[PDB]
Amino acid sequence: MSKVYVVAAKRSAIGSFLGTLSPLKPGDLGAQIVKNILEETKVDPANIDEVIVGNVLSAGQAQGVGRQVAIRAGIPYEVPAYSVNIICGSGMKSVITAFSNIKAGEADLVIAGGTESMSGAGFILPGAIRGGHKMADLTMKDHMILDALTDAYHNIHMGITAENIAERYGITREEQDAFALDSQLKAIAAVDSGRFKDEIAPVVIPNKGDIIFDTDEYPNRKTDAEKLAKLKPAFKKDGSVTAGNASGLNDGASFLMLASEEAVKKYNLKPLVEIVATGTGGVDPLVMGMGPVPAIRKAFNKTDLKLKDMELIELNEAFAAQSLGVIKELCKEHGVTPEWIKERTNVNGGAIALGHPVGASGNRITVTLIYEMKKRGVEYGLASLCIGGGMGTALILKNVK
Amino acid sequence: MSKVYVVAAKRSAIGSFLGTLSPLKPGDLGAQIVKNILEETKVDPANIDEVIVGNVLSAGQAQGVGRQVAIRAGIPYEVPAYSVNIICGSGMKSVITAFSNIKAGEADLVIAGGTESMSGAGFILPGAIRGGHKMADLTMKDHMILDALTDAYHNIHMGITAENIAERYGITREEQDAFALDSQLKAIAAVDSGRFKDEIAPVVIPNKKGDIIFDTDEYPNRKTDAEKLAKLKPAFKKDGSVTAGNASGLNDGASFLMLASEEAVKKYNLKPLVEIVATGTGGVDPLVMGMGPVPAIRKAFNKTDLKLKDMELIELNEAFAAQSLGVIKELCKEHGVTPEWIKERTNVNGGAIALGHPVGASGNRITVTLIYEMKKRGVEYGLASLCIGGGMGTALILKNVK
Amino acid sequence: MSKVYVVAAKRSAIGSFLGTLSPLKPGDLGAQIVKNILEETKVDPANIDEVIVGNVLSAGQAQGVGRQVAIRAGIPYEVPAYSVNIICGSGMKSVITAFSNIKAGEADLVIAGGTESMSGAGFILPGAIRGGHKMADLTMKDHMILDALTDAYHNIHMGITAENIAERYGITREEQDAFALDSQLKAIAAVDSGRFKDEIAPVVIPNGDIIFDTDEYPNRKTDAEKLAKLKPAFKKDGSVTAGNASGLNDGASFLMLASEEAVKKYNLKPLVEIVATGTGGVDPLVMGMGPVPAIRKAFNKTDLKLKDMELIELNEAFAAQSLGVIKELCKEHGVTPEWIKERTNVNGGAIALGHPVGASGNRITVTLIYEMKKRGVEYGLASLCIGGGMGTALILKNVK
Amino acid sequence: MSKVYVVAAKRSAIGSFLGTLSPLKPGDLGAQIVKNILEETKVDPANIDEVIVGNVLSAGQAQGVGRQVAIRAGIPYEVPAYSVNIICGSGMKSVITAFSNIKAGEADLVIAGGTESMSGAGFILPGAIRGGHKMADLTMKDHMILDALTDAYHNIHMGITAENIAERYGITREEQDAFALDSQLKAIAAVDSGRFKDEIAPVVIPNGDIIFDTDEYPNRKTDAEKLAKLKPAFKKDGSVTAGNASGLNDGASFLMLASEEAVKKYNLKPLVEIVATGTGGVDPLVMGMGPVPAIRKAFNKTDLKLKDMELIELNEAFAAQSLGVIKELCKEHGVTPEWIKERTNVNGGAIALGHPVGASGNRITVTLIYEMKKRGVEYGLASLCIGGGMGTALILKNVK
Repeated sequence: MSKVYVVAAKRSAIGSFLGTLSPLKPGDLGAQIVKNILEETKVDPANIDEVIVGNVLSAGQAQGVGRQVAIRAGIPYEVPAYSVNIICGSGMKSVITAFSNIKAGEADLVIAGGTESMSGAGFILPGAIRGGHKMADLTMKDHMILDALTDAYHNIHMGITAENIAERYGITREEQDAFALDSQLKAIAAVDSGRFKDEIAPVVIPNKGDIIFDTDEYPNRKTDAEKLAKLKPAFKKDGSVTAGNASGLNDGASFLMLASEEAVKKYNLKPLVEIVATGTGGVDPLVMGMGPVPAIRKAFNKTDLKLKDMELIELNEAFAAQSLGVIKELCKEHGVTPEWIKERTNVNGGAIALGHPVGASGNRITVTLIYEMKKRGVEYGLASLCIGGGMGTALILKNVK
Repeated sequence: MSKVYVVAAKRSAIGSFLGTLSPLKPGDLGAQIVKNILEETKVDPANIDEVIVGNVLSAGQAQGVGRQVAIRAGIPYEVPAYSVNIICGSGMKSVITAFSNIKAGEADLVIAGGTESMSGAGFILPGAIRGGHKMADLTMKDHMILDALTDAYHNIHMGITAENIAERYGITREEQDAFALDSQLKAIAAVDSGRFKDEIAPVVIPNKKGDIIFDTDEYPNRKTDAEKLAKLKPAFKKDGSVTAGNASGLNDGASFLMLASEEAVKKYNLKPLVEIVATGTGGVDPLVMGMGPVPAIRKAFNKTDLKLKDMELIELNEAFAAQSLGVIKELCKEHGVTPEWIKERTNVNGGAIALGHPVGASGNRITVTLIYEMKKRGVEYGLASLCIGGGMGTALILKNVK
Repeated sequence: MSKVYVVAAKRSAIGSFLGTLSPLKPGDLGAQIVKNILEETKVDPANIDEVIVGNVLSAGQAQGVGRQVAIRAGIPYEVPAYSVNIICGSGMKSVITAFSNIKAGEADLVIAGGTESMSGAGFILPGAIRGGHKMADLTMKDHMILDALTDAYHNIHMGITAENIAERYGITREEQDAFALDSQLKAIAAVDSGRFKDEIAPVVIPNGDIIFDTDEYPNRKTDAEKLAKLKPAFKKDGSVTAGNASGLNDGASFLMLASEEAVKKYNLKPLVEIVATGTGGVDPLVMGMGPVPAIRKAFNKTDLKLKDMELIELNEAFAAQSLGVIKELCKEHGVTPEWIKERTNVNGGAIALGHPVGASGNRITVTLIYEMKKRGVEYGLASLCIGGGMGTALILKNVK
Repeated sequence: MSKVYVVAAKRSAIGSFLGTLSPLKPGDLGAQIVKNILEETKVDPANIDEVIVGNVLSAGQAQGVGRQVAIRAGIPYEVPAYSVNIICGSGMKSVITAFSNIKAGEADLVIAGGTESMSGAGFILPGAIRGGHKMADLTMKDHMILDALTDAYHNIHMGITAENIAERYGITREEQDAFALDSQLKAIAAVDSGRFKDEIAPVVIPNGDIIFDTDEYPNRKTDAEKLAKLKPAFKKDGSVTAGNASGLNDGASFLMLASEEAVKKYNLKPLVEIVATGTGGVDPLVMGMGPVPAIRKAFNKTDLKLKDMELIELNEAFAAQSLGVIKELCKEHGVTPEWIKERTNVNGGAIALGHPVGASGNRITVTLIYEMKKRGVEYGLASLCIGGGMGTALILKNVK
């Protein structure tokens, strides 16, 4: 069984809701990132075995967002391409599946990622109209809210599951806003210092003049502890989750190229990192934010590594309440202190500041981890995120000098 | 690496467009079939590693149709479940990924299938109105037609890709209606003899009188014949050869396999029905999507010491008579078999023209139909494959576990 | 000032909701009725001064349903035609305006009526989306329910105003259901004895074409027990049901009105003379009471009393509403319930026949006129309540 | 018969499309103008006989825009109120009907105007959906474009009917753009000199509250060469552009009309007298010529000629439309184009000021009345073209 190497890694900068990326369909945005990876590695696209594309909001795009990403990037028709939907983890699950395909000898060279345009998601008139609607109010559902953000069993916003974690673990409003403010500060330092320059592929928004988008635009440079504390609850009366301590609604795409040992040698691709192990876990949908805890457990149990071996960590910031609850549980289970976790986690900022384009985030945070691993020269890094419906995914990565 | 066994296989009967299954959401429909598999095999759901569910039309269902299938089937929260969209091949790609996971040692016991309620698909107001729509008509797109049936590169219906194959490969209208009629006759024969009784899990639809039990494929057309088929008019192209009579229908349905490693079979005392020998995923020009089974079958066989001539039964999805005849013509040339040899063993209980084509589940559906006919006939090798919107195909090579 | 004469009167049969008239747009439906009136009177349409058309649910028809009625009936471009909306009174208010125009010498020959296709009314995405709709659900309003049936000041269905009348005036569920059953019986009797044959113009729905000529809403399979077992239609513990309220319906109705110079110059025998008109207002919360001030206003222009009426048409929007009106009218005008009952809605009413909102005001006038001619009575009164809290009324006098 | 006097006249400033008036519903906008009239005249609202309100885009407003105008202006329930739809003429036709009602002795005091929120008009899913829609795309029609701007017989935009007039009369692109520019200059002149101050009632938009009292549509950054470089807006190779056509606008406008008895009884001073009215019809394909039969029918009721008119308002639906009307009026009435243009639309017209469809026919009458008063002239004429091929006209006499 061949080791699995990451030989390329690029992401878009992340757009704000109705922001710079909002004109781009998800297939078109994703294709620009894959094309960037193709032009840099110079691999003949005909040698790719498959393209696997995380995508949640697929209504209105015509057949297969995933295949659109491949064809519009210049990958030939003979290379199959498709899409996967495990809500928030969709951009990491594509990688996990590519990992399995390479391990099982079913593939040697795979593009795996995710792409999401929450801006472009439309509104749904239910199919029950096909048989008729005699009278009264006709309600069209927001595709983004229902299909990416609404639990299918309790009909609650994901923000309610964040309140559930806050209430169950006693994570206070002030602790959530401290976490959120820190993530903003870390993101702004990373952006302004050029930290993201290597990992970001420029995206051109065709226009009256083409616009070039290359700098994350969601970080809030005009907030502070007092402003955060004065925000109103966003999801439930007298709740603690606000728009300031929750992640945003965003557009974005991100992809890896994964290669077997045979491919690395045959096509002279030099690995950035190795994927040591994967994990996918489930929890109660009502506290879906805790999904990283079984996911991380399953990934480590496939290795001789422990959480203490990780030197960098990316845990996606769906909600401050959710990440703090995850951190709290990770400490008890793995015998690390919260200060040890926090000092190495989301070191360049997280989704509260950078944004959460759902189908792409699981790949986004893996790209960010990879490039910071290389900069620091550390050996192991962990990436993981919670998933709507009560799941998580996780990747353990090892540096390849 | 472990062998990959099919230890369970069940499908719904296929519902007509706006027919018996139309009130059921795709996650509810799929869950009923997975729950049947769970009750028959008596496996503790907590020992399943993952549920992988093909599904194309996911709009308006709330988060993840895959997870809905698993949860509402009684599978614990700790078992992850999700969905895949490779259009028509979605119910077969899910098995192919389960096959990969087991070979890689990432999984031991997987439920993999697909579910699709074409009837319940809605209509899409585009997201550009979020920024405003100052004046003019506003068009809502049919979610079914656009997202399941419309090519994303040429903005043409799947039926137009059928015309392109009918033209390029010389498939006449008469040959298409012959294929279509024979498909009807074989399906009716299979339905009426009880041939599908083993493979179909009954589905309960809640109804005001009392609950409806649906267990009999309702799309086969018992009133058509050669002259009625010849009198139909072109459905997609002026002067074309493709009609509603020689094309598949719009349909609802679900279909699932349980896949097991060798450890799982021993640890859980599961009885393999068949073994999955190899898989194939191929690509072709979107303009001739129908030709997708050809590279996919080639890739599957290139992983084995088997040739197409080793197959005793074949299931090739009937997206369109023109598409299936075009595949047949090319398989014959490449693999050195006659058309007669193929047709005497392909879709022997009828195909999608008669039985229906619930897009995200057909890939799994035709595999369940293959498996049960292999058991009844006692043959060793069966092949299943189908084309895929956007120019792709998938294939499975199966071997009997007698 | 000229007297005002009704020289022609025709209505469509009334269709059920999504029923036989459902394919017809209101402009088209109204045009067939006006063209019937043109064919029978044989008046040159170029001699018509105006066409005035009641119509409530005008969304989605393109410019001016009233002008479509005239143009598609064969009335030349030079004859102006337009629409008026006073909700349920629209088909009578058009006649009342025609009466004004003739009295004032502004016109000599007018076609006035109304037309409504409740079946064809669609659903409304609100105009606020022009500026954008960032997120959350988007509700399209039912055009028919909102714009024909929903009060603009209290956001209640017209059914709630019927409940308000039942409460304030002590009108019981059983009284409502008795009134409703009687209306069904009289309507069925009238239909089946051919009493509406004279007034009804046949309508052709292109399809083979369908000829519609018989009111299809009356419920031939109901009775006191079934009506009593229905559940309230508009509020828990209420008395208004689908069975003692009118329905949702499609239909059109028209009259031709003429001066004295027109009657002479074109030799048209008046059916009746319009003696006086009335338009009244009440609280929108009890809109059904609207006929009470309208009837009072019409009579105060004459030396006539309510006791001089030999036939009455009071539209049956709801049994609660109609019984409430009857109670107040007996009081004000010194007549008994039994006296009103025996001469009011003698051929059935809207509970059985239906309520095509923009046309009913003309519809009940056409039914009154033809029963006046069969009975040879001198005076007939027509009136109906209006959404928003209004009523309209007409006093008619037979022409020997 | 009683004379008919205008005893009050007020209008909103006209809003741009999605501009300052866009948040106001048409009933609310109209009520604010009627309330201004009520507060200025200090008449007891209970003495009004009815309120008649032009309004075209009625969808999604709930029951009766006319009634909403009255109720929300503070007019009591007993005073009936309704709406009329003759497209572009609706705000003048309401007055014409008030004129008939007073003349006929059916009323003594009437509020008549129009109101339109083109910005607030929604989008229409068609009622055919009620019976089901098995598959394929679903189109929602723009309520504004279809029901106010689209011909019901040729399915063409009103801008196409302007092309037909320009082609049939040889009105050149350059002649149109000069008319348009002149209109902008006269409008800007009048706005900035305070000429409209008397006639405009301020409107409060609840967004701190906004006070809107200045016409915002006049284009102060256009000139001859910028107009010459605009693309055709309606047909390939055509002459009509966005710069020589009216705009999409919001606004309301009302008059109070009084009998001789009412003037005496309620101590009201007439501003002007309505001498005569006219309503005409023309071919829908050249609907913009509608003012020609309307004007002709109005003068033919009097001993006056077009030559007696000292001020004229003719609504500028399209420069092509208005030049064709002027060309035809000159031939029929024996006046020169120079004579007409020196006294027509002296404070600008709809190209610059905007065209709130249901209100414009009242708006141009309000603008005429106040300019009549400022100049002290005796006779003025207002007229406008109407979708579907009609016109309306009022002849006014100063009451000094």
